[PDB]
Amino acid sequence: SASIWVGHRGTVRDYPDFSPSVDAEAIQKAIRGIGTDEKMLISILTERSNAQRQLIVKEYQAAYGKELKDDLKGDLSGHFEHLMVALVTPPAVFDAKQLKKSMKGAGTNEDALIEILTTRTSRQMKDISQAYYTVYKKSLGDDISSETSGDFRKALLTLADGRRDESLKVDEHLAKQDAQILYKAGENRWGTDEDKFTEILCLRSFPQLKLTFDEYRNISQKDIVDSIKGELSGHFEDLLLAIVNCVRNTPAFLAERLHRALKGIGTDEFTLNRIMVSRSEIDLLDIRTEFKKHYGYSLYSAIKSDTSGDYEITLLKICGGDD
Ligand SMILES: [Ca+2]
Ligand SMILES: [Ca+2]
Ligand SMILES: [Ca+2]
Ligand SMILES: [Ca+2]
Ligand SMILES: [Ca+2]
Repeated sequence: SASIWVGHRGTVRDYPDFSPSVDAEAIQKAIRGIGTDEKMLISILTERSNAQRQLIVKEYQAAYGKELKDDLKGDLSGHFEHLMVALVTPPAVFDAKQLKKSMKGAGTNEDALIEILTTRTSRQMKDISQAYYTVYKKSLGDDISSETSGDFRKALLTLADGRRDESLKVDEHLAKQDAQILYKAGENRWGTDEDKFTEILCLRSFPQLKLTFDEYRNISQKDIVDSIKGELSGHFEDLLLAIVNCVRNTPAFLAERLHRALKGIGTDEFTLNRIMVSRSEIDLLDIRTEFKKHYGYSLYSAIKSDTSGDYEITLLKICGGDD
């Protein structure tokens, strides 16, 4: 058992000298009474992996009959609070909540839905579905079904099932047939067979899709991206382009979401928090590399320019270093 939630390029790793008891006691002393030692909280939680944080949570419950997340919510405020609670939340539960949050109210955050459902693996998606049910007592699919529609809805429902092929094997025969199908379902006909785009881009493994995009280019003499932009529109178009970019370079896709979250008028702290926390033990190092390659400046400096206080320090600790 390797964590489906832990990858090879994260910025946060297991603290080797970890002691749950010592950490829980330190956290308790830090929030206990008037004031809060935010510095102590930062020092500990950003320097422990999520798995260790879960052990601290368990220990804190045992020793104080208190839920660590509730004490954090009672003492902390703002972005710093949200970030800190995010850090102590199990990964599948964090994603499930982010998903609920993106569908909550009169509006839907299509970009957040796209981001999460396209970057999570089938295994993580199965975990997220289970967590969603546990926390909401409703399936993710039911919620998606009700807050979206059209082709966008159908593609999100296919991804939420976590049925994408996980095999390591590829089928050149299959890649050619699929590339022919995509060609025939789009460019080669008036209108588009949207369902066929959804089926192939959502159920074939990433490796398989990379072959299919090569064959497609051969058949059509155009990139799959060109076809998608010409045949589709709206959120559906955005979702399929997201799938293509993730197949080719997931860290660059996420580097781009971070970039938009930090630029313009007003930082999108929720996108920032989500990406920083959820990819910290997976590929934040690669996201850093891509961000710098694409924008010319490191993620570390982007954080430093648009954020401040304890919130900034925590993000910088998660970030891990400059590039
Ligand atoms: Ca306090
Ligand atoms: Ca809504
Ligand atoms: Ca067409
Ligand atoms: Ca159609
Ligand atoms: Ca278009």
